[PDB]
Amino acid sequence: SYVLGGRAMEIVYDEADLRRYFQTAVSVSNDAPVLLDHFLDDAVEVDVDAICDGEMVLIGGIMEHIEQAGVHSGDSACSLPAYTLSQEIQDVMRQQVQKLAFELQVRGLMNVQFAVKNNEVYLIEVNPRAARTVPFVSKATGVPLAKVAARVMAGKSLAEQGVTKEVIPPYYSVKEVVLPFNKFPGVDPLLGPEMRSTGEVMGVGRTFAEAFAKAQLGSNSTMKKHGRALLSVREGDKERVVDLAAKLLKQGFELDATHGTAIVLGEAGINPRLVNKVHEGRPHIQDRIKNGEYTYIINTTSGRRAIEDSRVIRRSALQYKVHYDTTLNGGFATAMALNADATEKVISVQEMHAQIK
Amino acid sequence: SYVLGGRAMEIVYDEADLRRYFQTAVSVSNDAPVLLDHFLDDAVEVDVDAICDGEMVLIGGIMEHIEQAGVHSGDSACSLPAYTLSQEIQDVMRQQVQKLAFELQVRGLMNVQFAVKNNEVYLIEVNPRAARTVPFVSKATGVPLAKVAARVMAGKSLAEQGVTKEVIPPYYSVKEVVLPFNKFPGVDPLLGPEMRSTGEVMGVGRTFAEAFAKAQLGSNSTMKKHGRALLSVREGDKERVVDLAAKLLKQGFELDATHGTAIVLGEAGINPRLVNKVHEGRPHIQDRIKNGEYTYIINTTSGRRAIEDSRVIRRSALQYKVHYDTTLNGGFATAMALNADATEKVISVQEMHAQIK
Ligand SMILES: Nc1ncnc2c1ncn2[C@@H]1O[C@H](COP(=O)(O)OP(=O)(O)NP(=O)(O)O)[C@@H](O)[C@H]1O
Ligand SMILES: Nc1ncnc2c1ncn2[C@@H]1O[C@H](COP(=O)(O)OP(=O)(O)NP(=O)(O)O)[C@@H](O)[C@H]1O
Ligand SMILES: NCCC[C@H](N)C(=O)O
Ligand SMILES: NCCC[C@H](N)C(=O)O
Ligand SMILES: [Cl-]
Ligand SMILES: [K+]
Ligand SMILES: [K+]
Ligand SMILES: [Mn+2]
Ligand SMILES: [Mn+2]
Ligand SMILES: [Mn+2]
Ligand SMILES: [Mn+2]
Repeated sequence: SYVLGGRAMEIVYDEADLRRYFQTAVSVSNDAPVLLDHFLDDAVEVDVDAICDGEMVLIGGIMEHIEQAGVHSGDSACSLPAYTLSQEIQDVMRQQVQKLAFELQVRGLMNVQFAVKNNEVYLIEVNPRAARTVPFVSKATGVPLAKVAARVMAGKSLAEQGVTKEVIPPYYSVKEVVLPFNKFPGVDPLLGPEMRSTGEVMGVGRTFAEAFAKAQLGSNSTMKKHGRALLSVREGDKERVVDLAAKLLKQGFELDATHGTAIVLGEAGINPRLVNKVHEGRPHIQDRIKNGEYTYIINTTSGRRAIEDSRVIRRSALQYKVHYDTTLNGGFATAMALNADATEKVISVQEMHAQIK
Repeated sequence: SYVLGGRAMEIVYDEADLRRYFQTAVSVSNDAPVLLDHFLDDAVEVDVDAICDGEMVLIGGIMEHIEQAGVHSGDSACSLPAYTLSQEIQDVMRQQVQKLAFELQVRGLMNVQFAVKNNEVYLIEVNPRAARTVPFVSKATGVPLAKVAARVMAGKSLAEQGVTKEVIPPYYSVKEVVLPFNKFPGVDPLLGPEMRSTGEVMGVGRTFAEAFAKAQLGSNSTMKKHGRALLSVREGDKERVVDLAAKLLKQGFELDATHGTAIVLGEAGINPRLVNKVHEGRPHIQDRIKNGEYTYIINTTSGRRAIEDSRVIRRSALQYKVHYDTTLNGGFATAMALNADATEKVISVQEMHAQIK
């Protein structure tokens, strides 16, 4: 309870994992209780920032995360407006928030977090305050959300302000984060339910792929538009990995796939090059990563040990300035952006805000 | 001692392998000793049938085996003339035969066995009588050795008979064997030092390839000129496998391979399609073989345990009627055969013999 940035938050998988991470949860908890939630797999995460004045509720922005629920919103890349979420589903979300605002007695700013699994909208939480997304939203929308909510807090309704209709922008605005893993080498550069990033960037595009590509480049990525890609995905992702591989191939990448991931591609008509794990042969990935053999790496994991078992690729990839994704959705966006030219067109905030009708 | 067909013969890998097969070896030895011979790895096997009249030695034929030394002569396919052996080396063997014929006091037929390793002739054994290769060589050379040798035995010299020069036919002759593994399913259809074949066929061609293809077809092989091929080879064969894989590819085959093989092929630039062993996952080889996915199977093993590990490919390949090779040389030969038409041309023996000058 009473924490932001998911402080002391951890995905428990069993008995043990609990005893281990419970005290801590409590220590930061604030004489408030520790919630034990059930983990929604393959869920899309969503952030909603809104303003309620006791009369009305104004929808600031709906942001669809790239990375799935499980990866803190704070370490997630996000899109405004949504890039895959159905209108019907958004509308649902818009309603819930409203419901919440009022029930909550909200006055000023609020931020709501959801999860969309099998077309169902689940409630993650609500921050009865200004969230870290505001600036990004304000910038994307042209609507100085902090001002307004400030005004509201003071007595000047949204109506009196003349701010009542949710703004939907012409272009795509994508936020991407920057992680401090390079400062702390002894740390597993893996993402999760706890927030570890220090900053963020924003990409604006005609297309999601255009916005994404810009945010990525701005995030200081090392991603290349050619080369060899390494694909090492986890069981669940075994199905979509095939389509992502295809895109990479279409793009001119050559592929390598560790045992299990190759088995699947191949069974689908794609034959990657087999690569040996650390404990399998020589050369092994590490050698390969190290050799400046890859330009891209996609690696999904799942389970406390499987994670400590794959820690090496990540450390190496990070260590060798190789662009790497740890989420398949993340890989899909990375791929999509291959079809874009981050240095093609430049626009000003001014122009941006000018396109808004 | 005193056995033919490799009765009770076995390749031993350690002490205990030894203690397990020793008594059996003795039991069949005829109050004669058991030889312990160091195994000759990557060596070519050669058979030589000759007649000695105490005056002169007549070389009937030198047959080079397809399968290497270690696979019983009676279970190996063979070629007359030799198809890979240098003249220089064959000549070395012709002399050894003569030297032996004379020292041993041979009077009539004899059969000599050699192994070629590193351009070095090695003696395996001498069969002081007519051998199983006699009819084939006679048919191949047009010289009725049993008749000639019978006469020599009864008093008539080679000179007198006017059979004094070795015949080297204009065509290739290849012998192939038929194995009974299909009658005894609970058996691992592996080849070895002990003879298990029940019969043989003869293939005659303008080339080694033509000869082999004919031998292979008459041996009732299920081999196809297209399809998917399964490659699963041992460590030593890791070098020549590439060439083999390549050759299958140039022929239009589609490859599948297991882990290790796939690794090597990958390194060569060949990207087979990965296939799961039986302990690896699903579908696996067994499943795929069983499904009729394959038209050719090349599977080589090495060592008691590694043999017993791969037994299932062999047994399934058999049950499902897929052509399989258990030696790389075997595979290479098969490959060659791919470039020929066994149904193309036919020739009577009368006609073959007439082509001899
Ligand atoms: N039930 C759940 N299933 C899957 N993921 C979840 C679940 N609950 C939370 N998460 C993920 O874990 C993150 C952290 O949960 P949360 O309670 O929002 O932490 P927080 O510290 O309050 N964040 P914030 O106030 O925005 O700085 C969410 O952003 C989700 O990505
Ligand atoms: N040292 C060795 N290294 C490699 N292979 C060998 C060696 N000794 C024998 N072999 C193999 O073992 C087989 C059988 O040995 P061999 O002494 O010829 O048995 P055999 O019963 O007398 N045969 P046969 O009289 O021709 O029916 C040979 O054909 C070779 O394949
Ligand atoms: N949005 C967090 C950054 C993504 C990172 N490249 C990874 O795939 O983990
Ligand atoms: N001449 C021996 C038969 C070979 C069999 N196809 C296998 O390679 O074992
Ligand atoms: Cl580039
Ligand atoms: K997320
Ligand atoms: K042999
Ligand atoms: Mn919070
Ligand atoms: Mn949160
Ligand atoms: Mn013998
Ligand atoms: Mn022999």
